[PDB]
Amino acid sequence: KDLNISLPLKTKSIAPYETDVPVKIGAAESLFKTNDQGKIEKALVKSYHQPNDTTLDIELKDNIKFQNGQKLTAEKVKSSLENSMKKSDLVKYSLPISSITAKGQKLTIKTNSAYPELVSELANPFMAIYDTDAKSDVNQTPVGTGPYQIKDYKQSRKISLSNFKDYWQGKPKLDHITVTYQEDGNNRVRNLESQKDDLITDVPVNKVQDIENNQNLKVSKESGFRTSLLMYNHTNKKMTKSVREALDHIIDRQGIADHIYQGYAKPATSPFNDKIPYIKEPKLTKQNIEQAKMLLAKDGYTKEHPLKIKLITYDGRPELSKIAQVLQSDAKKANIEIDIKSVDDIEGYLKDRSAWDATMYSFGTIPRGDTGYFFNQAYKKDGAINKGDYNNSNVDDLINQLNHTVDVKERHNISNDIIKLSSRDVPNSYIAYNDQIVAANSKVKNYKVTPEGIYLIDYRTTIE
Ligand SMILES: C[C@@]1(C(=O)O)N[C@H](C(=O)O)CS1
Ligand SMILES: N[C@@H](Cc1c[nH]c[nH+]1)C(=O)O
Ligand code: NA
Ligand code: NI
Repeated sequence: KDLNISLPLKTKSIAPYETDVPVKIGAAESLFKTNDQGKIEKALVKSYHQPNDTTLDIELKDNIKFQNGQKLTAEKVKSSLENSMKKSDLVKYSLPISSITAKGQKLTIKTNSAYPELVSELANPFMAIYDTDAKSDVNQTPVGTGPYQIKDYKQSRKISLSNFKDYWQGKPKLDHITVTYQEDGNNRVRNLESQKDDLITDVPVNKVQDIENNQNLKVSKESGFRTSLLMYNHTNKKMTKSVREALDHIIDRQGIADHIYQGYAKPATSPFNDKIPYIKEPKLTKQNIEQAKMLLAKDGYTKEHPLKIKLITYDGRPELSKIAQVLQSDAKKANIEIDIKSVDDIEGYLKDRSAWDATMYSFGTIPRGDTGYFFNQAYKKDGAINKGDYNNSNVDDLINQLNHTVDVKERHNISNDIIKLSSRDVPNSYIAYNDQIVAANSKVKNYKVTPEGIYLIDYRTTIE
């Protein structure tokens, strides 16, 4: 039983602290997880307690081994977390840990002050546990506790995994897994249709009908918590508030949702899906080309002297470049000349902030039930996913207050305050809350398509 998977968004390093792919493909696990309904659960943890607000006491399960046969102990968890914190800003900024002590299966994690979201962020896949004493490169073949061990990695191309027979939860159902990267969603579907691959993610919405028609294949949709957007580069002085507001008004969100996503998305306002009951969304921006033209006039742009925008896009999320095309067309009516640059390695490209004005983008904005992760990583300076370097001290203050706020209703309140204040800045233009669409050979069973948009393979995934 060999499973062939095709994924977009090629990786360089596949250290767990560099990408969620090891968790996705069943190689690694974090201390906590979210379940099918998106709620935080103990995973590797047998018990935990929080005797005060600066102390987290954890007891690990006693029956868990890494794929090399080494026991999962508190010392191994300590060294893993500490290495990940040292090696990744994302991890570091999500885990304000002041000290860790360990003995046997118990560890104690301390902070300097109350950080209510610490436990939640220990379910983050970037915090997955690996063996720091493994005598192999963690960037190529990390050793985890998951059901499938990474055996070979051809960088940016292909990952080969094998059944870890002593996997703690159950004997995994597949013999091998082969993961190959393919950025073009139409190619991913062709690969599925030709049986080159068995399981693919991020199915282009215009191929959904074809896959539904095909009795050899099946489609799963899940509304979840991913948001597409137009992301602005705030380090470029020409990307003023008026320019951001103008572009916000050239977007037709209802049209994009109806016709580009073909109803597999809802028009977006804030970063966060409006399905979440406590979120107070800002008002929906409706396309207004005349308004955009007026906003650009404030900056001196005219038909004779238009604004020039370099807009980056990428194929991985198939609808993004379709949005870019209609943005380009409509923007011309508002005296903006957009040049679209499609790139193969989007994060590699955006690292050079001299090379772009704006980019199509996609965020997992609330993977573990709380808005804090997104605010800290996306809206704070040097936040790990803040590719356009948005920062506003007034927003910072509220985020900082949020981070120490224990009462949940008060967190919801401050969060809505952050949404309201930041929305005035147009940090990004959030376009759609769009479904994750996964497709597979009908023989492939028990993979995950759940709202957090991270998990896929577990020990029950199989071929029948
Ligand atoms: C910015 C981020 C995202 O899509 O939310 N990119 C990576 C991902 O898609 O997993 C890590 S988090
Ligand atoms: N954050 C973007 C780009 C990316 C590349 N790899 C992971 N993410 C997305 O999820 O589409
Ligand atoms: Na990224
Ligand atoms: Ni991403």
